[PDB]
Amino acid sequence: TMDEIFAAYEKRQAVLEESSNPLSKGIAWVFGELVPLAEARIPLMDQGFMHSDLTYDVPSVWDGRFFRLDDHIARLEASCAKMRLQLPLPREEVKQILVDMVAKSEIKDAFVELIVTRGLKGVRGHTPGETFKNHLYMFVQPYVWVMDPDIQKTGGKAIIARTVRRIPPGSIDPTVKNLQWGDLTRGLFEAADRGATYPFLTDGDANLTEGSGFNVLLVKDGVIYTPDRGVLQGVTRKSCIDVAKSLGIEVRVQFVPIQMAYDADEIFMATTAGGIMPITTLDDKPIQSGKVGPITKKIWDGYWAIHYDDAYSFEIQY
Amino acid sequence: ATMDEIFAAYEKRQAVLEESSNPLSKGIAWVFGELVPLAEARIPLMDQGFMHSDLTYDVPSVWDGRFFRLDDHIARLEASCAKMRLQLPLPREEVKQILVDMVAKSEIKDAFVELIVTRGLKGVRGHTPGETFKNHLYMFVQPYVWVMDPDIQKTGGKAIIARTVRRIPPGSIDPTVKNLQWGDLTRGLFEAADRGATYPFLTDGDANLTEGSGFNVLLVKDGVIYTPDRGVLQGVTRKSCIDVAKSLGIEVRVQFVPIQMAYDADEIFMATTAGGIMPITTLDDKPIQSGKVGPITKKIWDGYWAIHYDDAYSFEIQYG
Ligand SMILES: *Cc1c(COP(=O)(O)O)cnc(C)c1O
Ligand SMILES: *Cc1c(COP(=O)(O)O)cnc(C)c1O
Repeated sequence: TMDEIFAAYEKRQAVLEESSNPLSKGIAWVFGELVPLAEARIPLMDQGFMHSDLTYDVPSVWDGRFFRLDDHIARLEASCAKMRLQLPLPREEVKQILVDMVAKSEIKDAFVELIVTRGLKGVRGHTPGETFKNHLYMFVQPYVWVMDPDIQKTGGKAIIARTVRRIPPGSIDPTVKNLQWGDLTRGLFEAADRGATYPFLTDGDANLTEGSGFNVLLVKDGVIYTPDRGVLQGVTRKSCIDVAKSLGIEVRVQFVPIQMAYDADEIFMATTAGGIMPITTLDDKPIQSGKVGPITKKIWDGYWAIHYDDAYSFEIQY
Repeated sequence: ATMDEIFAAYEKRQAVLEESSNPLSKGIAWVFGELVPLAEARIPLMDQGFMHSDLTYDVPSVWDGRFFRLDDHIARLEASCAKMRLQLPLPREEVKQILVDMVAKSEIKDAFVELIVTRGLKGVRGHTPGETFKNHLYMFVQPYVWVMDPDIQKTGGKAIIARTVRRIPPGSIDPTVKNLQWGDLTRGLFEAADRGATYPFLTDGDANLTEGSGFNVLLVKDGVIYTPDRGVLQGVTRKSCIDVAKSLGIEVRVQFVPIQMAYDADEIFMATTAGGIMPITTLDDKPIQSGKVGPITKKIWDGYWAIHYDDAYSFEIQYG
């Protein structure tokens, strides 16, 4: 369970922390060249920095196993299509370069990110009939924890953000994974100001959405609820629905009034970085007993169980 | 002053620049204390200004070798940094000193200048709330950018009231904080291109006018200028319009502008540093009034480029 998975990770991290490979700290792919992540440089005029005109996606590899890589690359392709972007490399070649980068980095628990930007020329002065010269950036990095393992044992502190709302879909489509974190960064600052660690943003219409890079799932009377609109369709949320269906628990991706967060039995977040992240304190008050809930634990175990299932992952050779 | 005169003098200076041997005449950038040609300027990939676009920016201008309202732009950059808990990593006068030096080295007489202040290498997510960040500074000067080409400014451009996208509300991102998160604006540009236009006008989502893809919108109706107050960036060119209009006896109202006023307006013109005053003569595939640039637009156009040579609004750059 939690102790077993975390213990094995801390052993793997000890091996990585005393490695001599300079790429063990990170590796990046820029225009066909592999460089240490610290030595990664992009053009200043790239429209992915100029106007954040890009999409991105983050797969993960745990214990040397890429977790649901097909799903993330498929979502990256869908996001590119929605923003009139093209994946600059074939999907299978992108997969192969990712395994090669991870293999050279020797990292077994890694944070992997792919970024597809508009290029050096913007959309303002664009002659119709031409397409854009989109750019591709990729890098591998040690596994990032939105919630540390020790905190996952006891649950974290969350607030319902009052000073900031989620960017509506009519402005930016949340189903397109974007790096425009204006509202999310504001939510993080508010959470820090209010003695918490995780912000939950409202839909602006008294509905729940998501937080600073994670989906929110409520548990109430044996049924799981998660917001449908205004949110990114997370892969970890997709894994939660898969695990729950195998456990006989049904998840309802529907409109969630914000009051349900205060009346819920359990609350937990989901993202590729932290994984399953239970929340035990809401608005400086414990959820129920102040401890991680039962349904949260079953989903936690199932999520990390399918990390070793060949149907959801494949092994990397070092 | 005179539209033909100003454009003629500009194109003459541009002819000198286009056949120059200086490799920096195409652009020069300041990255971590180093001066480099604009084309080969590189930033760290892990910079949180690229990772999560957690930054601010601002654009001063240099016309005919004169920095235009640099103090106003630098003050707005500091105010934007303060609002999102950022600090200008260098003293205000040193930032001014390098900017004049960069323009002088580039030999560019009509320049687009941009300053970018990013969060740094460490993000805000996993950061101890008690420590401060080592913010980064990037700046570069580039040949003057035209959101509207001079030939088109004589006759005006085509604008649409965006139907597929709304402006990001202030409750999500404060528009007074000049940001590069152009999700809605890029969507507006795509819609304008799809609808046979060049400039999108975005609504606030509440049947009110706001702004466009990097420019303020100003309507003139029955001799009075109207411009949206909330949901927009307080542009320096818009502030210059208010100064010029006040000097011309024209009344400007920074108030809430219902979208209906754009269809009932006598003249429409946009404002941004990258281009100056940009009249709009066709809105939603329909002529505005006479199909030509209006009188009030021309009076404001002349006054805007007039104060570009006024010592109260500008200062001269000593070249080599
Ligand atoms: C990608 C993303 C998610 C979902 O993360 P998965 O690991 O894909 O479940 C949630 N919120 C934001 C802002 C995201 O960008
Ligand atoms: C830069 C910008 C403007 C124009 O500001 P000036 O100081 O007038 O150039 C207007 N709206 C937005 C959104 C901008 O980014």
